[PDB]
Amino acid sequence: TTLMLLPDGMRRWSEKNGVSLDDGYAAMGDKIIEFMGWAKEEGVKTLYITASSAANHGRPEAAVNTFMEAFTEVIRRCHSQFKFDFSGSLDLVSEDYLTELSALRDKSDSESDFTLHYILGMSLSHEVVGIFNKLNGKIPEMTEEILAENAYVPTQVDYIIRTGGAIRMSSFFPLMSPYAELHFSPVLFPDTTRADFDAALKDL
Amino acid sequence: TTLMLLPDGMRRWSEKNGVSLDDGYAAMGDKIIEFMGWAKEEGVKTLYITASSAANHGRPEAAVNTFMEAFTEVIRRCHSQFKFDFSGSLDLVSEDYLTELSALRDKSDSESDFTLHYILGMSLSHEVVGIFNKLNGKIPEMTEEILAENAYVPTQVDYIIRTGGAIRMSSFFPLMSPYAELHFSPVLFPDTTRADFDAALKDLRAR
Repeated sequence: TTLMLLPDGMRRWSEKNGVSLDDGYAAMGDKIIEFMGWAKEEGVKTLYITASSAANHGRPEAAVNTFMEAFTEVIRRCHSQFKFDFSGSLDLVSEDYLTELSALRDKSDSESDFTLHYILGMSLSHEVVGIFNKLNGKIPEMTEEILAENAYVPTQVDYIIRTGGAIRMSSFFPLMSPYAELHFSPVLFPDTTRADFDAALKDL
Repeated sequence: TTLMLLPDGMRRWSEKNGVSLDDGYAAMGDKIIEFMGWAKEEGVKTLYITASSAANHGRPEAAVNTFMEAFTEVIRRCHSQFKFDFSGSLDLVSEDYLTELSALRDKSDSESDFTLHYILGMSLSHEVVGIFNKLNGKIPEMTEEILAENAYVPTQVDYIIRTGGAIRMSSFFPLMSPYAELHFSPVLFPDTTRADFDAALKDLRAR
């Protein structure tokens, strides 16, 4: 099975705990690793994390770097513990981060039982517009299987967990996984315990 | 407030009532009209109903027919109360039904403040594959404005109501409406009451 995580609520968390937004994302960083561990402990093979929506990259580069850094620093630490890849609207990321995450991808465990995959710049519009502008004129007929091999999410998602209390998919719907089960948790992702995570998987 | 409804739970409904599938669909239609009305004095102006997925049109002809029939029968008796239109993977719909449903929008009240729009054969993969094949090699660059002109859902969706109790979008996610608020009601759609409707509308007008 494969699982997609929508880690949300890190700003609210920071304000709740009277801490800085950078510390909020640091808290997020820690639990992605801890969350990854739980995933390994219940049979997940691929864990997608929506690192960013396309619109989050239209913010000033200051605020964009802080979340790009916390997501990249997770990989800097445990890139031996899994196979790591990224995808998404990479034309909105900065050379600095695609170079470093390309680096960390080749470095990581090329034959583990587990892969951690970041989606960046997620937006269905962007995803589809991009795919079109890059196949346009080069193919006779577009098929589904060609669409699957170009979508931002290359596999089929079995389960999607969205934290932070919003009951909406935002820019993060996986274009080729219609049947994904949705689970919405009101807890801010830095406060996520395994109690709500096992609670999430008690859904059949 | 433009609203999309995903009417689900009619097959299950017929069992609870010991009736046949067609009656389940029959009651679905009856509620649509009744639901429509609530939507209309509740301030929604455009109401999308996910009539069918692309997968539902691979079913046996008789089965397709029965739900197609039931869906367009609502249109037949209520088309003067609203503006009707349809879209989706129409290449999957039968010739005869297209014709009729094209007929009924023309006879629909074009100067009405309310639009009831059926989405048929809905599936993002099918939607995107079709749009690409329509525009492959005939346009310079694709923009997001152009994609919206070609999406199955032409306006942006504010609220999505899914009955039938399943908590997933299935093939019904509206491609250009990311920020649509989602509401899942466990009520099987034929027994959806007005109370039910009201519940969902606050919950969604509170987020």
